[PDB]
Amino acid sequence: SEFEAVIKVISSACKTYCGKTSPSKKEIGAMLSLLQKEGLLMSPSDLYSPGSWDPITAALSQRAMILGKSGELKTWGLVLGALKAAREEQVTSE
Repeated sequence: SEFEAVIKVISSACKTYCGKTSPSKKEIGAMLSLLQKEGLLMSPSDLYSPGSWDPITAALSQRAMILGKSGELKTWGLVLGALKAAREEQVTSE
């Protein structure tokens, strides 16, 4: 389904643009599903839009501060790094 396809795209991007630090597919899935739970994303593909990136950081930051749950924030740090790197690579090539 779309959820699994997005996890696989993100995993691949992370391998290319992070490397050794890459989060596992289930960690990416936990982060993505939590963001859906909190209403930040409708479709899992909404994560790809640069317009969602600051809202996601804010929400996961808030979760760490209020619940002491920072796992998803750490995963996002890696995912966002890879997404920014990918976008920047596309920008400079285009």
